[PDB]
Amino acid sequence: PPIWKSYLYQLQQEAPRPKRIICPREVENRPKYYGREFHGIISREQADELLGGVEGAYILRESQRQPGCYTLALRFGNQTLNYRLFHDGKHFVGEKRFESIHDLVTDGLITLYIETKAAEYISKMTTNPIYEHIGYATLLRYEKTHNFKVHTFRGPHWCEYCANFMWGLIAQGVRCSDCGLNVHKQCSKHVPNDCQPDLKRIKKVYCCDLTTLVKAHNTQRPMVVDICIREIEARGLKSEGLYRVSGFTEHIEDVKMAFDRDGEKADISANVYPDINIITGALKLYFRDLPIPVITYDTYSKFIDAAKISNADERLEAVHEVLMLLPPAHYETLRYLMIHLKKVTMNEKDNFMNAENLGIVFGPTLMRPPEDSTLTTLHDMRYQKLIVQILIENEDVLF
Ligand SMILES: [Zn+2]
Ligand SMILES: [Zn+2]
Repeated sequence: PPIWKSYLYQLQQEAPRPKRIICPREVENRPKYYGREFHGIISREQADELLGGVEGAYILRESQRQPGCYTLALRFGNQTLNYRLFHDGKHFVGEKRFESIHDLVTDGLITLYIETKAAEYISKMTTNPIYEHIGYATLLRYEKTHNFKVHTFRGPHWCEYCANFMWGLIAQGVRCSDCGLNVHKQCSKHVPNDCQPDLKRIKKVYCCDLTTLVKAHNTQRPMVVDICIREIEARGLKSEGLYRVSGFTEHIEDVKMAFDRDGEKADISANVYPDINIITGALKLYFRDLPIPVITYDTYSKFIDAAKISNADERLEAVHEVLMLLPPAHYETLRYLMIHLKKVTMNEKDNFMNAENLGIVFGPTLMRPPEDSTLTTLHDMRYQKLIVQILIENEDVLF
């Protein structure tokens, strides 16, 4: 399993979206400022009709009794929910939310779908934590309080504590202002003081969503994946057992830790780290540390239902089909690491590594099962290695 659990993330994607601004016959009712989703004053019995079934549809209304009292009513399958609705210079239901409508319903619905399914899980996140050994709070080189602050993450982010997904559209969790940490609102309570405010000058590259890293650094492909390969190709392209042999684990850590600031885009060479299996390791590491797999989860399933054709003519075309359903960042990263990788195949006369060969060492890391249905999951691990091998083989045909 990966340090970064995917249950929540997995959920949010399943979560229902504001299935209806469900506007009125343009009645333009007078008492009302912001909205066209406002059906003025009406009865619960009449409102419900407007929504009806459509889990996710929402509407706004005023109290037939007490004036100036508006309330939001969105459907959540099981039934219909009325929430109230204020405006502190910006729309907002309960929670110290404060948004800009829809964002509300959206996030609200998310908070609903998740909390409903496995709220128990969301509670035990505190138990058996993981913050202890995650990074730089273990490596790198007394008491102090955390000046935590609510923060809206732009890009999937995970709690450096319960190492779980921070769901929500803008809710998110908190990011200490001094040490740069980022965790769940709750978890903030359970996270020990410690904190090293100069450990913020870091800016981790290893471990944040692929697409996000790329977009933020302006580069299509993770600058690590780039540099790494550069070297591996410069040096040991003909070293034996490339990517199969492991390097000093504790030396790979040193590399990663190097990409994370300390050099970031300006890391390091051939000497300093002579056993290239380190680098080959670090690179493997990088793919291992992604919160979302290069092959994604939403694709994992479909990528398997391809390595099952047996008729190599359709396999390839199948693979391509789904290879296309991949998010830009992922795709591009895969593409690249399926050359300055598959060029390794053009060398098994010196490194003993080939498609089928590498397809092993990578399958397991460039792919991951959604989980929570573990049974045939083991009867699939095979195909993973296949897929990879296949991609390395027919490299210049797919991209
Ligand atoms: Zn957490
Ligand atoms: Zn701090």
